Amino acid sequence: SGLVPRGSQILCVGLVVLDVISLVDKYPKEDSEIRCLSQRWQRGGNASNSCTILSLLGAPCAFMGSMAPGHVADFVLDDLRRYSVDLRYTVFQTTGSVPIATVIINEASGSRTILYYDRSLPDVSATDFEKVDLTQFKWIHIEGRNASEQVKMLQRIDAHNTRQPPEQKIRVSVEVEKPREELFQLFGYGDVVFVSKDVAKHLGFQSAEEALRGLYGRVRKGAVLVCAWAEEGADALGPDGKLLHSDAFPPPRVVDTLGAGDTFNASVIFSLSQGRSVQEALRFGCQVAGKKCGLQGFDGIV
Amino acid sequence: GSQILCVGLVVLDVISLVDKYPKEDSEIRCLSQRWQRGGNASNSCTILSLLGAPCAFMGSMAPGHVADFVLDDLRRYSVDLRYTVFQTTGSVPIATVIINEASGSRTILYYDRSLPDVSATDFEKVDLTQFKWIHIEGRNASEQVKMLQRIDAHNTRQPPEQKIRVSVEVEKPREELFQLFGYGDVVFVSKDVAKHLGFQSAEEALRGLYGRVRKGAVLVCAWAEEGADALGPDGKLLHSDAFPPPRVVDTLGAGDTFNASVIFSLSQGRSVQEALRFGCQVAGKKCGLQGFDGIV
Amino acid sequence: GLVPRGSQILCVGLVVLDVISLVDKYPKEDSEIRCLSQRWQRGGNASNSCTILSLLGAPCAFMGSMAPGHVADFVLDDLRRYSVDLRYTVFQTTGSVPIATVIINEASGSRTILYYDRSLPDVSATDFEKVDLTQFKWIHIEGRNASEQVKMLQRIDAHNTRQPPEQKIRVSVEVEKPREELFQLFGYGDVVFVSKDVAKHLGFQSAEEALRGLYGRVRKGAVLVCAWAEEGADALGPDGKLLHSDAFPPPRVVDTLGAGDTFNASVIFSLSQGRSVQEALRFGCQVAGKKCGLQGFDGIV
Amino acid sequence: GSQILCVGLVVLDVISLVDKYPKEDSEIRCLSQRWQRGGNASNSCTILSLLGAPCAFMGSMAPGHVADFVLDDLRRYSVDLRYTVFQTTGSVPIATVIINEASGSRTILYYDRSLPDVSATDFEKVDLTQFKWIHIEGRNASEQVKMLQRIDAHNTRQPPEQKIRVSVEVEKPREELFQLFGYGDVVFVSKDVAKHLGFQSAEEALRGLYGRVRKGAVLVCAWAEEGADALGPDGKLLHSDAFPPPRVVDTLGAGDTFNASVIFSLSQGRSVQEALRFGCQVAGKKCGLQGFDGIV
Repeated sequence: SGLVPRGSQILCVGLVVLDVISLVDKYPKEDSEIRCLSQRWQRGGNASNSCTILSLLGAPCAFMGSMAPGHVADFVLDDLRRYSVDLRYTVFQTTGSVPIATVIINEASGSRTILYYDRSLPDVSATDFEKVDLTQFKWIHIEGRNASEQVKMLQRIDAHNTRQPPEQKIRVSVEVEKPREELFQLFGYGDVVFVSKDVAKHLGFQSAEEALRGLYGRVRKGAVLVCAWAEEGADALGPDGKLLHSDAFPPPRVVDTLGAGDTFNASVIFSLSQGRSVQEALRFGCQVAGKKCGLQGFDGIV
Repeated sequence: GSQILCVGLVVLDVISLVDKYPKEDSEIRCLSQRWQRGGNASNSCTILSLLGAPCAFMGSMAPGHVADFVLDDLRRYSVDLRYTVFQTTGSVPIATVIINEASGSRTILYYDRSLPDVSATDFEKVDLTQFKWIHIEGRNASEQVKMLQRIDAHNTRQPPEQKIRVSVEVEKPREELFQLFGYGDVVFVSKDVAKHLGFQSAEEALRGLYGRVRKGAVLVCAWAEEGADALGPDGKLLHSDAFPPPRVVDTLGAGDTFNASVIFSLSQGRSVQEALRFGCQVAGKKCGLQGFDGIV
Repeated sequence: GLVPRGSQILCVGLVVLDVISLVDKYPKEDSEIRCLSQRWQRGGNASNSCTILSLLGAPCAFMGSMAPGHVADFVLDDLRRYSVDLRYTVFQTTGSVPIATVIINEASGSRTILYYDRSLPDVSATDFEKVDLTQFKWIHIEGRNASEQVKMLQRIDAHNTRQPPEQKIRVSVEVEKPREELFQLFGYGDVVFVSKDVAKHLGFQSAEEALRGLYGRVRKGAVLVCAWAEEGADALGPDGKLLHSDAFPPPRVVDTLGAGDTFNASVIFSLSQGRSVQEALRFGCQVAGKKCGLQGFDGIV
Repeated sequence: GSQILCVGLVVLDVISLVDKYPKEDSEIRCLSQRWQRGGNASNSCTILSLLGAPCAFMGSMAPGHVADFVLDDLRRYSVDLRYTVFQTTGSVPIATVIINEASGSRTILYYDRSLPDVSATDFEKVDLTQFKWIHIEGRNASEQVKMLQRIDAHNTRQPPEQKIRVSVEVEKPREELFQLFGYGDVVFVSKDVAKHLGFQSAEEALRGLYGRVRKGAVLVCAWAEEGADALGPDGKLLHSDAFPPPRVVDTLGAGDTFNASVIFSLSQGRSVQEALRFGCQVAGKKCGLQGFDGIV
């Protein structure tokens, strides 16, 4: 079958989530009873979905995430296997369970409304990451969660990199998606930093451009800051000071926006990993994300 | 001859408790999440059981995890499983229930999985001598009319003390159920049905629908914070006020609770007036608690 | 549709996961041998009884403890395949389904069982109290937790005091493992099965001796049955007359796992059909003999 | 260049512990039962990890539940997973192991599930600069010869102090494994292979087979309760007696424990005599313990 060659995979570190998805014909009225058009299970979590898209795009990838044995684990693991995502670095846990997101998708508009049920699964630790043999990966993408622990991980990778020739340097990306103050440290790590519109608004920014000019001072020297802003497309700012923008590329009809953000992030990583410019990565990300929005789930993108 | 039979649906309720109703396109954290056996007739068995009346659930099931959960839960409440009917296609339906803990509202996204209904032919095999009361949740009305006629015919051969009392619930607003009004000693009509039919109060609905019941029958309409009313053959409109709890936290199955409490009270020989008061009392208590257990 | 009254045979007892290794020769201690094959098969005396009953065409139900999980999904899936009624499964919040590691020697068809208990709570008398008896014409109880099973047997007897003859429930008990608490069960049921292993453990050299020596312990009117593998089986009832059937050996004996369950279930079937004790004995030997020439159970029919 | 790589099999050991060895056709109750990650190279990493030596497992796995257990366990011992090779056909082999707690004996019913082996093409991708020692469990000899030739060629460009040390285990009496004797710094031959070659002691086996090893190589043969012997280039036969525990409860993986401990000792720069003694000491200790953890 083949040993995985050095420096050949993209690693994504973060959460797996079970999405239990109900499609409805209009957004439910409070205290009413509505009939589901359909209902399905779908693997989710930001880093988990990134691997789906990377895979679909034809990038070898690996997922590192906590896991608990069980029926839900069986489903998300089996799904991860379907997309040939390398799972050697799954971290099994003896307490807690995989979280469940109950997702209401309104077919009127493609909107998605998420009721998140946390089930106490322990996060991947810095001492878990210490065990990872870095020779396997050309790019490591980290979904911000437990900051002080992830900082140690990012520090580990930077230290590896001080010992590597240019062909063997590991590119790093970070996602700051949840509006929690402890994630603010993460801006100062990584070659590419993704900040969400949600965090941007919570941090007092009115636009993507304002967010990027406002937060660029927090990134490490040389970093590219990326902020996606839904129907207003996506922007980026790198060390040259030039604000880059892509318009959104909506499909003719929006039916399912769940994981559109992850589709953007993964598409930007793919494009950059393939040696495209940041400008090109931005447009590709918005194009792939918009195509996804016209489809149920992820498969029809390729 | 001492059991109460409840014929209807069983539903898996997958319940999420939230601090406010979710805005569309937002992500909110659940305070908690639980599985709960539901369905109208199924919930009625739960309350009867808690009140101390031996009961049996008659309804369709399918093999698998969901049915195993609901069967186990039925067992925990000592609900007699003799008349469960295992179907070879379809699956137990699943209600995703959002309970807003700000108000106790329950919003239900219902996912049907094509489970066949129990038929008149299934009902023909039921041993009617086991039951003092049979309650039918309106579902497949042409078949259920045949069940009701079976009970009626049975009752023509019984002395007074051996007569099986019958209640019917019309709880979904589907016209095919109108037929069912014409059977039973007690007929329950839901506020939701009443409102869909154009009615704006319990008394308005009772006066608007009493034409449809058979001679001697009592029509009953519960109206949430407005208590419950009843109208019987003497023409006297009866009412109980509600019994709201200190805070309403969970109104899922409150109407089932009311119906079961009324059946319990009536099956025990109480007046329709006392039956309304007790249904209002128990259902109001239920609304102040998660699930059903704390009612007793 | 709805199961008619008095129509099913209920079997109360254990479900077990059998993990079966087929080997060309019985392994020598401290050696390493290659498995010819390896399979998962649902087992447990009461569980296996239902398989045979379903195969013979008798509507049946299984009541035993179950713990959610993978092993449960395997045995539950397999129970459903034979259309066994599962409404009286007693799911438990502790413990797991036991695993029996079984070595089958292809040279002889012997079965050696390494049994691993996984602390699953047993079906209790309170559990049994909830069973609506109107569904069943025959109840078979695999002896396990005897003081609780005696209450179940007492409940069935009381039920029967209120039934016309068409509605009387017939009862069998199995004493298969040589454990002291079980021997109390000899005194209940219309039909009492005692294994060759138990007989030998109590110091009896033959099916005849075991039946003479144990008959004083059964209740008035009962039939005591003791199968003796390749020597056939015996039965003894109130008339003091020992009945026998010789074994019906297969061309080659390839798998004897569940032969005893096959026997028991086929006797129950034949009796439940109104056959004589002599005929049920014969038929039990006939079906268990056939099973011994086949891997698993499906080939009996 | 500080890790030890162990190339060979992982096997799932499904272990039943009993108080007596089973009589054929009987039924016996297990004292206990457990899964243990096994296989010669896999066990080697467990021991190296416990002794304090950073190591890596190279070997085939198939995605699925069993691999998840194996990877988790490897994770727990901090064994580097980089050179695990995922196969798209076959599955991890399963060894059903009966351990008689009265003697500590282990009887193995092996179920092979057709897992493709690690190839020399896989080995070509290994970063040799990561490792100071490489241990190869003899299996697919023509492929492993190519691996050993690759290591030899790498060593021709290293100075004395950056040379990769190499061990080979010949554990099966298969004629194809004999060519592996000519490779490596340390060659392990089991008591079983030795007896099959007609040797009646470790001393006879060493004398009889030393001619098959390359110039300067050390040949080692463990003889269980009789200890272990070695022979190197000076021609001096070395021996250590066994170190039996108070009682022998579990001898599964005792050969792997010996080999790994010898490798460890030698990797730390100890004499061959000291390494023999240490391997006997650790292996002896293991045999008095269920599994591996209690050795340190």
